[PDB]
Amino acid sequence: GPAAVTVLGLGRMGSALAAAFLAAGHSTTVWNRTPGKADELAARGARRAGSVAEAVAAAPLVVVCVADDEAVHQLLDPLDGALAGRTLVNLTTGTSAQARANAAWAKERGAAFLDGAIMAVPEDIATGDAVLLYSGPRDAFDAYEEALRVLAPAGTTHLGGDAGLAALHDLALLGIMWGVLNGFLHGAALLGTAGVRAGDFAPLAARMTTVVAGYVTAAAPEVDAGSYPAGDATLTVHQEAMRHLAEESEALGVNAELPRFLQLLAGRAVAEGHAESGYSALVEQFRKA
Amino acid sequence: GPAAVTVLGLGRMGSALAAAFLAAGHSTTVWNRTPGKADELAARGARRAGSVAEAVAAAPLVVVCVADDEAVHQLLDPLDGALAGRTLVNLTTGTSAQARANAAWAKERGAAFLDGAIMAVPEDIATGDAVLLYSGPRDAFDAYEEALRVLAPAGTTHLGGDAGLAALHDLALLGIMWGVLNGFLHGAALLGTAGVRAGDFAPLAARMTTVVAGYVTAAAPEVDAGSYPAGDATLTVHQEAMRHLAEESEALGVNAELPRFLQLLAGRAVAEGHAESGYSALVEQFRKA
Ligand SMILES: NC(=O)c1ccc[n+]([C@@H]2O[C@H](COP(=O)([O-])OP(=O)(O)OC[C@H]3O[C@@H](n4cnc5c(N)ncnc54)[C@H](OP(=O)(O)O)[C@@H]3O)[C@@H](O)[C@H]2O)c1
Ligand SMILES: NC(=O)c1ccc[n+]([C@@H]2O[C@H](COP(=O)([O-])OP(=O)(O)OC[C@H]3O[C@@H](n4cnc5c(N)ncnc54)[C@H](OP(=O)(O)O)[C@@H]3O)[C@@H](O)[C@H]2O)c1
Repeated sequence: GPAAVTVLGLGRMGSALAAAFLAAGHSTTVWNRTPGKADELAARGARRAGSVAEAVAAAPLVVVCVADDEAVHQLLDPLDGALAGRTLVNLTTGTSAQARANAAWAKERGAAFLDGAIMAVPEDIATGDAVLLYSGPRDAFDAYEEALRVLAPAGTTHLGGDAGLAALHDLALLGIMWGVLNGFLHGAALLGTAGVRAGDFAPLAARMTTVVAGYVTAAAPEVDAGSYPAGDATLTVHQEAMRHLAEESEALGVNAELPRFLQLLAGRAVAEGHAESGYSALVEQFRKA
Repeated sequence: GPAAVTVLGLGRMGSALAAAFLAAGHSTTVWNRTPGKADELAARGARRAGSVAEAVAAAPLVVVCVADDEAVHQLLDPLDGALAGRTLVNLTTGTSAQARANAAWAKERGAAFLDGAIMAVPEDIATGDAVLLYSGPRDAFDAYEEALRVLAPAGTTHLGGDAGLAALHDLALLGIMWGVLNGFLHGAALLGTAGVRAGDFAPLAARMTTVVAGYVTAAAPEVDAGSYPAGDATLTVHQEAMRHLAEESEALGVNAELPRFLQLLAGRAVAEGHAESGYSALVEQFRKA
């Protein structure tokens, strides 16, 4: 049947995690530092643990979702041997270095450790819009995927054994989001000088975004190969259009810092001999500090 | 019946335009500065004009596709009485300023003017994959829509009456492309430090991209209303994640200039008083030089 699970942390997001486990039929034990945040869950069937030690002893799967890594260790460091044989899933926001250090710490204490990144707001937990990324030993993920997937039934993803991968993928994916939104908003500013409503630009911008998803998968093998054929446009052609975008921005009185930055990066690739390479050659500029 | 059409310029793209008109059954007159580029078009029924003047006299719809605005200028400027009653469609890459000047110039010579932006490679002309954006007086677009759509049968769009709109839309849409691709390549660099192959990141990055296409249309009403509710994250929350991405880049030895620039832009918005606004508030600083 459903695995027993413990949730440590009943903030907005921890509470949503515990509610999802309970609604899916798991025996759910909950704990929070400050009393008074567990009684609705208890009334729905959760076990209100009397202490951290009881909570951690209650289930082989311990999901932690608190403010930061300092709080995680305030809760878990005083435990003496309680973690041995258990699987710790840390959904607290942290860095890749914190996750890798936590993996070593947990291994010393006999626990399996998965670091997770929640790509969702609390209200979207257990919906098809949620994504949760996991990293750490695959055997622990496989053992508990049936339980963990109730938090993101169409979005539960194991990335690999390096515990730092979740944090890094989360940030990398947000980078794509910021790139899209900046392009939309800068474009909306540019077109706004000609009276164009952002809602008139948006369907074209959204379709472009969808099209460029295919460019992403097309570029990946070139990155891995270190070989960057021009395909449909050399970096020279890209850079010229970048220059044009900057010059139109300056002429029309909107901010040109974004296209000038794009042009800077492309120019560094051209300076290293990639005038006739495809856009994927810019990966070499991103690897260099 | 299919309108007679003239194509000026038989480079890689002009040749594809002429071929498409011919295949669709239009009487097609062609001209190129250098002879010997129209043999196959002529075998297919193209009428080879001996001069620009003869070409413009042959058909009321004149499609121009040469290297740049200087070339368009050298072809058009000697024409006076020849242009009366014609509709000039300029598919040459150029600036919004040049397009607006060309519209006014043509109108004083008795000719209608549409500026166009080809978002396609030559081999995709006359396929469902092609996109062609047009701008200029709508009466001319409507008069020749049946002819023009042969070039992009599922992707022809008239943007508005301002002749400069096509150039601006093309560049704004490319800005979105560069945003996605830089986000992907920076992410690939960052994850590369952990041994992640770009092809293993790519499915996640592409899924992200297709999801964020929906964020674009969600943001448009906020831009048009000048109202920027936080939604799922205030600018403070965005900026903190941006800083995290920069710090991970720095600590892992890859380039951090992109996340630091993202941080700069978001901080520009926060300094205007938008700490608690949503991301669409960034449009305001994109409007400011
Ligand atoms: N949209 C989101 O909310 C979202 C999305 C993705 C990830 N996350 C992550 O989820 C984690 C929790 O966020 P949240 O929204 O639930 O935050 P929250 O509503 O502020 O709750 C924070 C939780 O951390 C606990 N905590 C703080 N300091 C502690 C300590 N020293 N010892 C023990 N517990 C401590 C709090 O306990 P008390 O009740 O005793 O204060 C509470 O359970 C964060 O790392 C957050 O970044 C949140
Ligand atoms: N993928 C693409 O190719 C693509 C995509 C979108 C837009 N475009 C745009 O389409 C336009 C043409 O590109 P293309 O690929 O066809 O370039 P191309 O193969 O280099 O052909 C350039 C054409 O311009 C003509 N030309 C140049 N200077 C001239 C002048 N001073 N007087 C008369 N004719 C002149 C050339 O005539 P000669 O043969 O006599 O040299 C030739 O017909 C450009 O503005 C380009 O940016 C191209």
